[PDB]
Amino acid sequence: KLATIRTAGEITPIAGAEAIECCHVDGWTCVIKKGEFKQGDRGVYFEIDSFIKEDNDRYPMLSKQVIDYEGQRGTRLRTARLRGQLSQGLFLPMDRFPELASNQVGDDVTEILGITKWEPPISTNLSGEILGEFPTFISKTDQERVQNLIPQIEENKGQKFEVTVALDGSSMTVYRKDDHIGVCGRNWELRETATNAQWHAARRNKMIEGLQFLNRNLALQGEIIGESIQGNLEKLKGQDFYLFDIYDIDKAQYLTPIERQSLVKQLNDNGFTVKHVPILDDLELNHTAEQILAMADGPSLNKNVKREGLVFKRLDGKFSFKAISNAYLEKHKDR
Ligand SMILES: Nc1ncnc2c1ncn2[C@@H]1O[C@H](COP(=O)(O)OP(=O)(O)OP(=O)(O)O)[C@@H](O)[C@H]1O
Ligand SMILES: [Mn+2]
Ligand SMILES: [Mn+2]
Ligand SMILES: [Mn+2]
Repeated sequence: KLATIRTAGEITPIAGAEAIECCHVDGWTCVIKKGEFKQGDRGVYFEIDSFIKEDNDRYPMLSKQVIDYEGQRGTRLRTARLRGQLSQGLFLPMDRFPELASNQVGDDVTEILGITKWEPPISTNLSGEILGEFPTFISKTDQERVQNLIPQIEENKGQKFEVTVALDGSSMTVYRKDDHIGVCGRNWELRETATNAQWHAARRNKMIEGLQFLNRNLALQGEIIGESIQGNLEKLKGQDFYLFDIYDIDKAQYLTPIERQSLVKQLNDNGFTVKHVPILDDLELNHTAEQILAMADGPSLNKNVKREGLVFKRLDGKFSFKAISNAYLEKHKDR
């Protein structure tokens, strides 16, 4: 949902820059031209990671940022700082889009506006030979951002969440379905070869044997991190897998934080040395999105580096979200 119709929230002036002002859009804050919106006005909000194909009539404000990306000319939206003011996304009034004049607030207009997703380059050894599609009987590893979850954050006041450090690597799934055990990246099941990093990590921590021991239809989902993976923020030597979720294939449901933690303990008790993403204290939710984003900055798995952020998974395993550190996004312009 890169481009959606949203509502201008609080509009606050930026001291010393009378030509612009700060617009809150859900949990995001975004610099607009002074007077472009009033609180309550609707517009199209384009999230960071939007890639907006070149168009100086509709998008002249992006003109000097046009780059070549996957053979297209256009602009990547990313976190910026303007006059000391944090700015994320692009927010344009509805009258700039006459073809949306009878759409509704909340509508996803990504496809109609031709917006595509920008992503960092995938790391060398994490692209292997493809064996097949990512299994349709396993959920992929996505997380919604807290900035997009204002009402849900409200409903969940008092609920308890497992808090884990978000690790900056590549998503990796190792699973068992009856007589088949497979290793996947984010979007594909991979063939075992000598150079495949994901298979190597699954063999080295004995997690294939661990799945054979547990004898259940489970998908172990985690982050492979380390050297030549997204710049190796943790300064690891070699590479390693860090579990964050277990999907129950037979029940088509994630395991709860407590079910997952005890299964990981049994694996390690039996010699299967599967590591887990860092687990912090459980959080009783009673927070605004702004407050959640403030906890996002802090120590990573390597305590001497600042983390990508935090993932919150409710104790029933049925509601999860991610809070990315904005200091992290400011420091790492390649993501
Ligand atoms: N502790 C954690 N819990 C859950 N996921 C984690 C954790 N640490 C790292 N991750 C990664 O976070 C990803 C979900 O976050 P997010 O939706 O931001 O994904 P993404 O790869 O950044 O995609 P995009 O950039 O397109 O939104 C997962 O796919 C997983 O690889
Ligand atoms: Mn991204
Ligand atoms: Mn995502
Ligand atoms: Mn990531």
